[PDB]
Amino acid sequence: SMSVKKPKRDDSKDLALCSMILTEMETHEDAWPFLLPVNLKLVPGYKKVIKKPMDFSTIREKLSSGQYPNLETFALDVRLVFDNCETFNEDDSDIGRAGHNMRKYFEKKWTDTFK
Repeated sequence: SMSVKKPKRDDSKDLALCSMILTEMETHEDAWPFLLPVNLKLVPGYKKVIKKPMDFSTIREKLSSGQYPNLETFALDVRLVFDNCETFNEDDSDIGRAGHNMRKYFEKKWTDTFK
């Protein structure tokens, strides 16, 4: 509350550490469905169904340009990429499986870097 603060968690490396995590996601062999925005002209149903499209290149641009106020807003966009994928793709598809693998990969890196 006013003039009453919890001890200051050092957040000065968060930008660099989120960039490293994102690099590792970008270079994973199962990243290919997620590297670029889904082409809304060429993928029927996507535009209407997925209210907030997100992809790694869009996260990378947002990161590079100071559009994440904090590390939680960054994790929300990464998770959004996987939640979108689950909304649109059957679990038993190459893309569906890619999404589950990537989310697992991300969540471990997140816990190990920050928790």
